[PDB]
Formats: sequence, C-alpha cells, structure tokens
Amino acid sequence: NKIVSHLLVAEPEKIYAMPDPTVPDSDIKALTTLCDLADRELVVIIGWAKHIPGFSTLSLADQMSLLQSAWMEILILGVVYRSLSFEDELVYADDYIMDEDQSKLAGLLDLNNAILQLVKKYKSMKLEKEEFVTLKAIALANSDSMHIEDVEAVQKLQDVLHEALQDYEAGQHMEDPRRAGKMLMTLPLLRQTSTKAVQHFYNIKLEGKVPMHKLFLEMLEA
Ligand SMILES: CC(C)(c1ccc(O)cc1)c1ccc(O)cc1
Ligand code: NA
Repeated sequence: NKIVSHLLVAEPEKIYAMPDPTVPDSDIKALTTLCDLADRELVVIIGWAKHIPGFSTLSLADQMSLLQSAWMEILILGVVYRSLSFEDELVYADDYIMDEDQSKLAGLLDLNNAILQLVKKYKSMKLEKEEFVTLKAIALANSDSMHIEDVEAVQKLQDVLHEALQDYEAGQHMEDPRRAGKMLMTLPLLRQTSTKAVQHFYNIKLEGKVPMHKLFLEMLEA
C-alpha cells in the first residue's frame, strides 16, 4: 500500500529527552523532563501531519481541532511502539526509559501501567512499524473533535486511512482476514488512556509546580 509506505518515509527522527544532569532526581524533574520532551515532539507531530494525504487541504481550524483532540494518543502510541522490545519498561526516549520504580516517584504508576497494558496487547499482536504509523494517522483523523467544521472532509480522511490499513492487511496478512479490525479494536484503550493522561497533566498544570512550554500548554488547555 502506497499510503503506508508514504507514512513510513514521513516518520520523524528520534528525539532525546535530555534530563538535566545537574538536577536532583525528583517527581518534578521527571514530570518536567517528560513534558519538555512532549513539547518538542508536538512540534514534529505537526510537521508530520502535513504529509498525511488530504490533511493539509482541510481548513487550518479543522487541522488544529484534529490535533488538539488527538495529540495525546499520538504521543502515547509513540512511547508504546518504542517500548515493544522491552519488558515492563517505557521508552520515552533512548535516554529516558522508565521502570516501575520511576513511574512510582513520578506519580505515574497507574498511567504508565495502562500504557504498559497497551504495549502488552501490541506485543501479542506483533504490531509492525507499518501498522503503527497507520494507526497514528487513523488516531489523528478519528479523534472525535467536538468542533469540526467540515464533517464530510474529516470522514473522507478517516476513510482513506482505514482503506490503507485494510489494503495493507489484506495483502500482508492473508493468514488472518480480520487483522485490520483487530488493529482498529485497539484504539479504544488508546483513547481511554489518553483521556486520563490529559486529565492528569491538566491537574499537574493547575498545581503549578511543573513548568510547561507554550505548545504543550496550548494542547493541554484545548
Ligand atoms: C504526555 C506525556 C508527558 C508524554 C511525553 C512524551 C511521549 O513520547 C509520550 C507522552 C506522558 C503522558 C502519560 C504518562 O503516563 C507519561 C508521560
Ligand atoms: Na482517535
């Protein structure tokens, strides 16, 4: 499938978390580091989305609405995929892999465990990079924003991305005629974990103890 191959080459380069070596470890350092990483990823995600067929033709508003509703799912799918060959560890970046203890002192035990639940299921399904990038695009198009202007156009985008997944699976996984649907059935857990993550960091935002940059702040306040 061409769309899949296109998404593959449009995949952005890895990013480093770069936790400050002079700062003492604490929940504030972890959260600050993670949100800092996320801010930089959002910049790249925005650029990445321009490569998705038909995305740049939507109105700026609709493009923004889709992103404001899907940003967390995209960010989470990323750490999920990066962590597939690991055990009980989340690879936020090559230089930032969180084990159970780290999640604990960062107050992210329940959230990271949900992310690990996502990882568990994808490991069992043997999620391929081709499927990961297509799911990321589908997640963006199917984000369910409450403010979409051109419903049909967004539906059209969802349809083209779904067709790519179906096409890919029909030609690459003939042994399982229902693999495309299984992939789609993983989206609910992604959506569920993201809704909680957004609520969690929104609260962290209110507490005011963790500095956050412009873009991250913009998505979170959406
Ligand atoms: C949004 C968040 C700061 C993040 C940062 C970077 C990333 O690649 C993916 C997600 C995050 C959400 C939930 C979570 O449990 C840990 C980190
Ligand atoms: Na979605």
